[PDB]
Amino acid sequence: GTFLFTSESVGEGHPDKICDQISDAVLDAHLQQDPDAKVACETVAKTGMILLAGEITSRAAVDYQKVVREAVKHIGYDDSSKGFDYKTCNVLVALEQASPDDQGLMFGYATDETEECMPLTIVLAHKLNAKLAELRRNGTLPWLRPDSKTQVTVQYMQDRGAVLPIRVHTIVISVQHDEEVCLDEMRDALKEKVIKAVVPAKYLDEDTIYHLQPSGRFVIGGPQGDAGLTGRKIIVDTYGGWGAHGGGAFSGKDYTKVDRSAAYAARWVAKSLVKGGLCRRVLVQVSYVSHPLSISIFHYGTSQKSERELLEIVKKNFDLRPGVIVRDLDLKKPIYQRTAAYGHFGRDSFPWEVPKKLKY
Amino acid sequence: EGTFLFTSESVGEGHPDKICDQISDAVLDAHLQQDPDAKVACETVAKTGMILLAGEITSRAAVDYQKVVREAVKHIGYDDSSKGFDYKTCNVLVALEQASPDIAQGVHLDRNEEDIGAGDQGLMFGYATDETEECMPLTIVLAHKLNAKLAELRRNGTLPWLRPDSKTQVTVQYMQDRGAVLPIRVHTIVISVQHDEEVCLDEMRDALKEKVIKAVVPAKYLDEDTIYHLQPSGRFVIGGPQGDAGLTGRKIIVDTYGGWGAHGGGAFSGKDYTKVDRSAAYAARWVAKSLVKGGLCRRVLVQVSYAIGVSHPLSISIFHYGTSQKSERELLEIVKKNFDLRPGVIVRDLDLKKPIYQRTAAYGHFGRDSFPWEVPKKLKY
Ligand SMILES: C[S@@+](CC[C@H](N)C(=O)[O-])C[C@H]1O[C@@H](n2cnc3c(N)ncnc32)[C@H](O)[C@@H]1O
Ligand SMILES: [K+]
Ligand SMILES: [Mg+2]
Ligand SMILES: [Mg+2]
Repeated sequence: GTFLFTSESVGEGHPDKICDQISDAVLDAHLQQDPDAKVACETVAKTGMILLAGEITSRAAVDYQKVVREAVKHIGYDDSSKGFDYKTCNVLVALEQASPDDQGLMFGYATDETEECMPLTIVLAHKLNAKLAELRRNGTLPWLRPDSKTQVTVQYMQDRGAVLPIRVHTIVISVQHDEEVCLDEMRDALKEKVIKAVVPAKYLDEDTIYHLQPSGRFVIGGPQGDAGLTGRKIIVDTYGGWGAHGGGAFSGKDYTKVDRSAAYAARWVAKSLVKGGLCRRVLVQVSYVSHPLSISIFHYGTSQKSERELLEIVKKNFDLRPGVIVRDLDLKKPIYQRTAAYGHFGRDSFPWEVPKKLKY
Repeated sequence: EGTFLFTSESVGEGHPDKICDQISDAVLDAHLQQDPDAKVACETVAKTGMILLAGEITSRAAVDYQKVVREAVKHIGYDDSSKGFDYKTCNVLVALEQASPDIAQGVHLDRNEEDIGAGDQGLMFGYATDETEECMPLTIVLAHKLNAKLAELRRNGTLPWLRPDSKTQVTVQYMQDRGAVLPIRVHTIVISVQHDEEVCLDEMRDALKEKVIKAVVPAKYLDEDTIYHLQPSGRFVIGGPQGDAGLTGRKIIVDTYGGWGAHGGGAFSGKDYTKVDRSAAYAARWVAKSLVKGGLCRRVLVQVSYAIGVSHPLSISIFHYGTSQKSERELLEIVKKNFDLRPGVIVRDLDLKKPIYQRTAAYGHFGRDSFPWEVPKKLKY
């Protein structure tokens, strides 16, 4: 009675994530000037090209040059030797901006297996990419480049529906590098200076499988290696394969799109229930008229209470009308670029990650 | 054990996201018809008056991209500016390069058919369920089949005022049974479809209920209380790309299990078999259907995972929702004796170098009659 489970994550310089950041950077630029701006911005990236397409209703007037190039500068693509460069890339704008003059099924999920209230597979996957970026920027590993991917397999057991992480079974890391460092040195660095500094020692053992630079070469990367598009990392963005997904992407959409804000809300509910002591693992499902059509709470058997009883607690403590959601969570503020890498869930930076006290 | 509600969505060929998925695979088919070993990774972008291709291709084939793209827009049904898009007069822009030499040395160069490494890392899921002969959730089968009937009646002349863009949503009421799910009745149906200027809504809502819903949803799930939302936002004369943006790989829940099971995040369209995103998801579906159709369980989830350059899987997991005599560990062992989930062997069993892929790009990749991953394998145990 044990099982395995896997999740991936992706660095700031991954081509799909580059577009998620540019998309949310534009949303922030518009909101900074017009709190009621309406945005649906798609980004596309390939060798030498950043392209902006979509619709916007907004009083603002945005410098898309400074917006795109500053973000590419932050990510770290600044020379042709790296495959991309913010000073010399082509910035094409096909957006349609006007002056002012949906429904769905969304999911929330939470698990008491970590402080982040998130599956250990994805938490670890995210943190490894953050560590790569941190050692690249501070000088510790100057051969590292911005494009990276990680994935983590954990061996678990059950206990009345809750999941208990036993060991890390397999870790993958592929990362774009410069032309001077050799293969042995890279695999050594990845294990000793990145993995061992990120994964708690209790999860590591002599049996753990390492696939470090498995392709054997990764000089060509970024958009030159692989075309990038907004909203192509929706599982990296959310629960790593756990829980569920209704199917909408987050980046480049404003708060009036229920796909984003109601999804955040459902995470908020799920995290509140677990941290409130009511269950150890939970799925929240909101069906969508401003009041939601239906709500069901699946606790996997980890609550003394019944599922009817939890619904009652939820209804007595929360108002999930998109209008009210937007007020309580403060979603008109320009804080969206921060969400676009390392996951929108399980970071102690955002309003929907602060649990609510439940009076019942 | 107690009833609940679930909804799935589907979209028509003329929805801007699905346009991109279809073009991507039409480009893949063009290449495979000439070179079965072509490596293709084609992304499509769609917006007011433009189709753009961006991505990577290594192929011995010669392809006329303008011809391939415009033919598919015609096939979809956009031939005039009054519909919001015209294949004769749109802008087609091409940014397609060779695949990275770094990738190729790591994956395929100097290796056997069976021993080619995975094209990328990632995770993927298979799902199946005895609630239909299709072995698919009823919510998503119905939503897809509604969009199929719409395109059928539009194309053959039965309702010639219909246009290419549409969205459907189907809500079903369910009860549990020892972990399995039992579809009882349909609670809500929602349909918007693009139409010609010259038709009235009243008449249109009537054809939708009578020629479309009634001919697709078995009568047993239809009752006095079933809520119908037909053309709920009124007239819908202009559709597709016009005033809208769309991308390849943006309808990945629609493409698969309509909210049910799980997803790993890999898009299907525009990718040849060496992308495990496609090949391994197709195989996972094959496994899951075989386990259910073999009588070994009533509902099942299957996970796999890969690392770039490595042929073998990094992990395999089976979840039966409590619907089996045998344990989950017992079911894993049966899978391991019966299947070889190396991509260089999946290609052979499912025949994945054949140019069949434009068919998969609307109305779901699963629950389809003729696709190889839907013919269940007889299992030895
Ligand atoms: C490997 S590619 C897959 C598809 C690719 N476009 C193709 O033409 O085959 C996707 C991701 O893998 C990572 N990657 C790119 N080149 C790589 C290499 N040589 N080795 C390992 N990973 C790589 C990048 O982060 C990239 O975003
Ligand atoms: K890509
Ligand atoms: Mg991608
Ligand atoms: Mg992926």
